[PDB]
Amino acid sequence: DWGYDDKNGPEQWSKLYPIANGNNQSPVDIKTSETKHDTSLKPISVSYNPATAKEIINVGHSFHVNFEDNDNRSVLKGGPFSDSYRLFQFHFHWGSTNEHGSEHTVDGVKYSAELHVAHWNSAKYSSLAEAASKADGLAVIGVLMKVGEANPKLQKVLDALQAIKTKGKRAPFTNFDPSTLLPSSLDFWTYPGSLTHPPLYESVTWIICKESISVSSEQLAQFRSLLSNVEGDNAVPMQHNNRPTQPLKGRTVRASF
Ligand SMILES: Cc1ccc(CNC(=O)Nc2cc(S(N)(=O)=O)ccc2O)cc1
Ligand SMILES: [Zn+2]
Repeated sequence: DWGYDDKNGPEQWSKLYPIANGNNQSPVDIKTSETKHDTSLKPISVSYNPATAKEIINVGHSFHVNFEDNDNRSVLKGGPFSDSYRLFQFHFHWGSTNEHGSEHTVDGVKYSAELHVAHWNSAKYSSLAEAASKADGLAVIGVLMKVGEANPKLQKVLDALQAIKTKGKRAPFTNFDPSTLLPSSLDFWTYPGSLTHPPLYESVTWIICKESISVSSEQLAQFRSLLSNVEGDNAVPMQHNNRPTQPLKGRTVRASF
């Protein structure tokens, strides 16, 4: 099936997922001279309950931190939305070296990693599964991670990785509020786009923070030292999991600032 290597990677995805060549694909390069300031954009409001943190899982190409999503204890509001969106997961993307690793780029500049905080439209839909294929179904906050000082807010996450080293391993991950990972300013860009890996549904309203957060070279190494193989097999480090930027195809990136 799909991955990030030469044979199964982003350039091959269109063979089973033709939507890969769609008109609302993500990530994109944000050109700041081509952005349109939108006065109707409200501030982003996040209110997450640390009791909704559930589990951390090695999914082979990445790792996920999942949240209980049965009620509105943890929600995203404001920005371009009238609907309340329910938190379900966060995860990261990174690259082979510090030079690249973000999915979104800003004026052609690649960052070292990217944090995704993902939510589903619980005002309109009854489940993640229902919401996932709907144009207004998902909302994902993207935060660009710039290599520099060690980020202490990443500590619980990084400390958890030793228990989920190989594909399929999972462990409880509780009492964590991922708004602690967000930058202090929530000034943002927004555009209509997609999941950045299969099944690549054009169901995401992207909220990309203007301000980066930090990550050290050694914290990035921790991500890359996760293994994509199952326990007992030859070790295959998770070297990278970022998709190349995709054509805007006439979409407008709006700015809240
Ligand atoms: C069958 C079924 C596929 C998908 C989804 C919704 N999606 C996710 O639960 N996660 C996800 C996030 C991204 S991303 N990197 O854009 O945040 C890319 C691909 C994904 O599958 C629900 C059900
Ligand atoms: Zn992602």
